[PDB]
Amino acid sequence: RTGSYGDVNRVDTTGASSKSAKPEKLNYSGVAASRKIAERDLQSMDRYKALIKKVGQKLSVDPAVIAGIISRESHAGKALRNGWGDNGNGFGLMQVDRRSHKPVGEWNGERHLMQGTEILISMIKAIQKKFPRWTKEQQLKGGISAYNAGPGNVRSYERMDIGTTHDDYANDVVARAQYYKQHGY
Repeated sequence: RTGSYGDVNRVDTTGASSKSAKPEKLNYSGVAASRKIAERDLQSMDRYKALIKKVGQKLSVDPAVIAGIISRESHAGKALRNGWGDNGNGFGLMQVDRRSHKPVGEWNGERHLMQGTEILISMIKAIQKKFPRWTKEQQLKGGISAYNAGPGNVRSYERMDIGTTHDDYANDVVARAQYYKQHGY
């Protein structure tokens, strides 16, 4: 499923920076690093695969992108403490910020995934409004970056991820997504 927000396969990526790769005990960075990390989360992700696809169907969002976010946010849950991460602010597989949203649902359930994905949509639409001369695919990458840092942070295409966690968030997520898209998402 491509979704209504652009084709993730058409988005360029430089993958995970050293800052993301090191914590995962990898001695290389880049797209292969993103792919490896995603692969490591594949079995756990696959626990949720039919829900992710329901959610992608309902919202016209690529389930691969949802997966890529989950991997990055929570390692498909493996990084959480009883549902929580981000210094106690983030909830669930997609790590919805409780400070600005009212988290709904079980940490690993459909309502949660719907919530996170609606929020993603809202970021993408923000970027579409902010940068109407970008392509849909450009806007998609920006949206994903904004999922981490807010649309305010996106002031460029090529350097959007400056100011995201590890200064690589959308690049990493896009690579993860492109991986999952090849693994049944």
